[PDB]
Amino acid sequence: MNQASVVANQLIPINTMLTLVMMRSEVVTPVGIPAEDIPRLVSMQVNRAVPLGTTLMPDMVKGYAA
Repeated sequence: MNQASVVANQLIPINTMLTLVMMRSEVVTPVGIPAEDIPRLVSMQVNRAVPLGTTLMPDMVKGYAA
């Protein structure tokens, strides 16, 4: 298994605008937002709290479509 997902590098509070320090790339299951999309996620808002080590999923990011 090779596909990496975006994983929270810190707790991300509800309604926070994402910054690069908050997002790492990890091979996790289930698969979330592809790691290659990190640059596109900067300044987008999360619609819930994302604990440290949580996989970022498309439904957690306001305005995200792929």
